[PDB]
Amino acid sequence: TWLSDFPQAWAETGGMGLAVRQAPLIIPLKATSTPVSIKQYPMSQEARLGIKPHIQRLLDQGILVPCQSPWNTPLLPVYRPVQDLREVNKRVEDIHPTVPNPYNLLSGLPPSHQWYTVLDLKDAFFCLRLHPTSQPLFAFEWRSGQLTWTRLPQGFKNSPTLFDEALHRDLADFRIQHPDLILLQYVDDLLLAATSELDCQQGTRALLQTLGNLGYRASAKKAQICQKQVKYLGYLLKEGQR
Amino acid sequence: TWLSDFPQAWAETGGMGLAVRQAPLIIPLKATSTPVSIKQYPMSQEARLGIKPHIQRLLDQGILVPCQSPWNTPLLPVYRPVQDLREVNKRVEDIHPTVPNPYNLLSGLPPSHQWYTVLDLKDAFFCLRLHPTSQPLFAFEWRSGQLTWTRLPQGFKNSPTLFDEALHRDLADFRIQHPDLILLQYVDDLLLAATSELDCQQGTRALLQTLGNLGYRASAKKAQICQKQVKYLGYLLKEGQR
DNA sequence: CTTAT
DNA sequence: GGGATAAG
DNA sequence: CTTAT
DNA sequence: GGGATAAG
Repeated sequence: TWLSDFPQAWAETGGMGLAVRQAPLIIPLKATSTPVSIKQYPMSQEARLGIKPHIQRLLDQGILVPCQSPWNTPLLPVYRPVQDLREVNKRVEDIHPTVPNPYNLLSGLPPSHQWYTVLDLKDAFFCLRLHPTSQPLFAFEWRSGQLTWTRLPQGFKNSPTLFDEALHRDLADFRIQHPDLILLQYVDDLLLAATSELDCQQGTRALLQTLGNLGYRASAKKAQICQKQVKYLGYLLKEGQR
Repeated sequence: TWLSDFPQAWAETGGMGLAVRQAPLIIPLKATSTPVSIKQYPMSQEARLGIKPHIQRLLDQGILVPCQSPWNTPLLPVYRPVQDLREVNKRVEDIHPTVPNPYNLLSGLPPSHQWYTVLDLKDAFFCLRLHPTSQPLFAFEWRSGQLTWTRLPQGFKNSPTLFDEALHRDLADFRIQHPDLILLQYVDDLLLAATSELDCQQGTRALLQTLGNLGYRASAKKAQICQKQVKYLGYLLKEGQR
């Protein structure tokens, strides 16, 4: 099956990802920024007990580490943690947004290619390491002491663009080696298109092999493999329509 | 004095005006209009007693007359009567607004003419008769029976423009007979300008003579006669400035 | 008094 | 959207 | 919890 | 202008 033949490529079997070819990211601050330290508003026991097993799993995975930082932003009770990074985002230098909008992205899908595979990458931002100099930016309090992220965090304003650019670099060779395949990238949402079912099969095997090798992980549960009709970015792609 | 020499021209001495050269005005309705009859909301005794001597004076002057009309609009308690003519105005055909705005009107005052007389005409709209066919438009209730206006009423949307146009017709000959005078008309607010005090004096006498003869009446109390500096349309005209 | 802004 | 406001 | 719309 | 709302 597709699962057993690519155990490294699937999140279900290959473990948490880590983009091994990507240098740990340095996050430049705006020219005038200084650290901001916001007090953690006290969390109810109910919310703390809800968040706790997630924090422990992230610590075990090395995605969170203890630290002491002049930066601090609060965790919200939503349970699983959401960080209010708005004051950090204001202090980080802006980058040009290079993620295309889905409508324009789908224009690059010609009617000759009608065999589709759709993959979504699991915990995509966590696959990108943060440089130790930038890790303290994202610190928060956990009860006492601070923790921070060693990977690109949720809620950081530049994570979608940085991830899209990183995966484009890592898949550039795949594109060159398979010039007859169409590969659309929308951050962690991927579409591969081919002319024949065989070509889609061969291309999907190469893409999964490459993704796992690079340290990314796709969701086996949600994968749509070598279908004539798939759901991608909120569209139903059928008959070459939409 | 200016008062004693022109007893017909001043409202204080000449009685209520009546523009004897102007045909009674016919007020055209919009193509689809039918009469509207709005119930008089009951008025307090205090407001009725306040309004009463004004109604009696207007009846004595012939400016109000009894009538029966399919039109009716309410009187408001403000005492002296104000009519809510909004539903009548909506049903009357629009006319082009030809009254100039004061800023543009004052542009026509050259620096050569710096001797000024300012007159304001008293009860100006009441000087214009309404044709009997149009009188029922403006009916209201007075306690029981209806009254209506035999002269152009306050609150009617076209009264300023119709009055301005009427007085322009009545003063056209005055302008031709005094080509060296500047005469600005803003509805009932008049400015006469001349080069010398004598010319202003002579021109003011001719203008008052003509106004009284035509049936208009100026306020002696407010008249500014042959001054180098006057208040007109909210401006202070001094040094040829403003 | 109701009604446009 | 509504109540404070100005105006007929 | 705070805060932009 | 403020309270209901969505989002970090």
